[PDB]
Amino acid sequence: VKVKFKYKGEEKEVDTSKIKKVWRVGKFVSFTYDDNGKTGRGAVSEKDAPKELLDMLARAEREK
Amino acid sequence: VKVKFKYKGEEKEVDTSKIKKVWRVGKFVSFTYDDNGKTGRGAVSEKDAPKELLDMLARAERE
DNA sequence: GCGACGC
DNA sequence: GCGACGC
DNA sequence: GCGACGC
DNA sequence: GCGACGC
Repeated sequence: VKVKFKYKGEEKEVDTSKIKKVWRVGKFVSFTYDDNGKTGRGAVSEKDAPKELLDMLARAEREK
Repeated sequence: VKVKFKYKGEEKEVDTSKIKKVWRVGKFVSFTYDDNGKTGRGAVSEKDAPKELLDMLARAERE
């Protein structure tokens, strides 16, 4: 599963398996990911978020 | 529990796990914290402080 | 003023 | 030693 | 504001 | 070391 979002006008795509941290900011889902070793930031609206990312977020909010 | 504060125009947030000294100034809670490598300073009105910070304050004052 | 980093 | 958080 | 790597 | 995702 890949998340597609544009960040800084450029469109990006990220495999959910590389997502490291996930959190909610209003109506969007914010996250960090492992981009070939280095860590990047990405975000996507909650409505456009793959279900797998939403599961990740729910899991993150429950453990704290 | 994180502490939200505004410092030098910037809204910031810090975990209480990283807050060190805490003291009261009139009606606000002042504190220092680990800002990886250096100690930062933050402050929030008591009315807006989370319980955990106020608890740390009570502890500091009782010492 | 109240309490307590970076110059 | 002195300037730079909420009220 | 909201939460938490790119200049 | 400070600050630049949707509404």
